[PDB]
Amino acid sequence: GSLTEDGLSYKEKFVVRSYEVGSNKTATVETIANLLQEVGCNHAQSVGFSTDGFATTTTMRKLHLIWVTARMHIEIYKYPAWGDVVEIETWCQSEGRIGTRRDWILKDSVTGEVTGRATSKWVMMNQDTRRLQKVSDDVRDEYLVFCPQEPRLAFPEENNRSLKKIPKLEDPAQYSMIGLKPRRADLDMNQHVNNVTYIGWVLESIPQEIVDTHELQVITLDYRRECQQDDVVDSLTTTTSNDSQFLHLLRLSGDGQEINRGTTLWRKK
Amino acid sequence: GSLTEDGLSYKEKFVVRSYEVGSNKTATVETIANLLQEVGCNHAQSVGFSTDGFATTTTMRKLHLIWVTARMHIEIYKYPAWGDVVEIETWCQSEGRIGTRRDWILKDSVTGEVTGRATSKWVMMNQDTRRLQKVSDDVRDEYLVFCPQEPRLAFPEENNRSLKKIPKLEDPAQYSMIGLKPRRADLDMNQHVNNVTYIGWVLESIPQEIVDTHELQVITLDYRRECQQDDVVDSLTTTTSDSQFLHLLRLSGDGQEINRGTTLWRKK
Ligand SMILES: Cc1cc2nc[nH]c2cc1C
Ligand SMILES: Cc1cc2nc[nH]c2cc1C
Ligand SMILES: Cc1cc2nc[nH]c2cc1C
Ligand SMILES: Cc1cc2nc[nH]c2cc1C
Repeated sequence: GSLTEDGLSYKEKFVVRSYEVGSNKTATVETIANLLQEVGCNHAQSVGFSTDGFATTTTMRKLHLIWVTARMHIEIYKYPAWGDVVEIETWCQSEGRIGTRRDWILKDSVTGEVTGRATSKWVMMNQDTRRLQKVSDDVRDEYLVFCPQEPRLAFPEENNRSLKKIPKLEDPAQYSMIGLKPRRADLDMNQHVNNVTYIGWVLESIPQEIVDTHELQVITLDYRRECQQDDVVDSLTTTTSNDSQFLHLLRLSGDGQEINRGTTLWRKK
Repeated sequence: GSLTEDGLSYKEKFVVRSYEVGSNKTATVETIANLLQEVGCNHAQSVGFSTDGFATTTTMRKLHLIWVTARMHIEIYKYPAWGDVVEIETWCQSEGRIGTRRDWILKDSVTGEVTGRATSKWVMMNQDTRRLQKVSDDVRDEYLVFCPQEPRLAFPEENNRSLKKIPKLEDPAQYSMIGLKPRRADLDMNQHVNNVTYIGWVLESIPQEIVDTHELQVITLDYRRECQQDDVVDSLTTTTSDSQFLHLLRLSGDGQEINRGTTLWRKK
């Protein structure tokens, strides 16, 4: 991988592995999500930020501040097949004092066609107290020189799926998968549950018939609270709808504390 | 990746990814195991066998026969760090009618030093009845031209760790992790639980203090029965001692054994 000519974005190629594909012999959305975080990590390494998933500056480290994902939105047109080369371009943009946005474009290396796109909203949080705060000028200015000055959006559409408010699923859910627990492979280098694990937990409650007859086209996931290594999660899904649409909710098995909410859109195969 | 000059082994390089490392900032043994199966799959693709994890011939496909892992033995001296390039060489060898063996050597691309090694025993099974049928001459002859004729072993030492019989853990276990279930990411393209998932389930019952103060050096795992998508597993561990542990994976309900293994850990 490498930064592009203008140094304002980063590109990297990946060959899809045998264990990275599902029943369709194409990459799963969880493999895609892991590749997005990987290209994001290499972009931060290439410009001098931390490479632990938080992409911090020395000033942020002194204040015990980190970047945390608030929303992840992914839209896939064609999942790359086993052995195919996928090229991913990523860039960041400040959204004022609210937070920052990281965008991605996925392309088929051979045809040059756009096969997918993603966007993510990130907020600054103190690592210890878990309290959010609006981005300071001192921190904001350190990042501006690595972002495009003019707006560059993976999702430019006037009223697009990445900015819709997600409602809260009401009991009883139509479908559920109960008692989901992370194992050591779900933890990152910082011993926190990997963001991609929550995507897998959301999809655990989609019925098998949908997985067999449809392809996942869009997923939007909000991150409200973190699942600890010793927490147990319940995954809830209800149909909201040719195309099928679902409302999702992840909550702690015990008290019902919300950790995530999302929506998925599936198209008939 | 590519077959070597003599066409009797396959080599491939990998750059260790950020999500592939643990708290030591080096590749986990599960990332290593996935890279071993990946290089194994590319070796079969390069010579015309199936690329679904079973490495079958057209004759085996007509008879509904597949290769299944009976034993996996891995020894790591240095886990590759995030961003490092690891090179893996793999080869196969027939062990008569019993089955076949796949071996691997892991090297640091920059120093050329051997950082790990692995060996695995595979048996032929009818995919429908689950009955082991032992290798026929017709099938054996199809594979021989892709293997070295002289013995080439990743573990040559006479009577080494890869060939020791593993005993059955007796209740009560010293440690346990109960109610482990596979999710869709643990399934392969054939909707079967990936062999690497069982390695993770075995390690789930190692106490946190051991993980914090020791490094995993050796793991030997026997595969007796597979966990179905709707099965629930219990992971049991007892100290047998460096630290050494005896392991057992069994179905949560009736206690049917699916795997047994041993691990050896060295102080950091
Ligand atoms: C878990 C899961 C992952 C996927 N990746 C692409 N389509 C998918 C469908 C499901 C159900
Ligand atoms: C956190 C962050 C990391 C980055 N890496 C490259 N541009 C970036 C911009 C931001 C805001
Ligand atoms: C799960 C696990 C995976 C590892 N990989 C290397 N050391 C390890 C230790 C544990 C506990
Ligand atoms: C199954 C099998 C697959 C192989 N791929 C390359 N050599 C091989 C030898 C065997 C036995």
